[PDB]
Amino acid sequence: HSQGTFTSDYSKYLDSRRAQDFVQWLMNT
Repeated sequence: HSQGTFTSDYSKYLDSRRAQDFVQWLMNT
């Protein structure tokens, strides 16, 4: 029982938060 394949720079590297904070511009409130 283990996840997080070795492939790619997986492990932490995983990033994907383009929006957040900016959402207050592309669609404020």
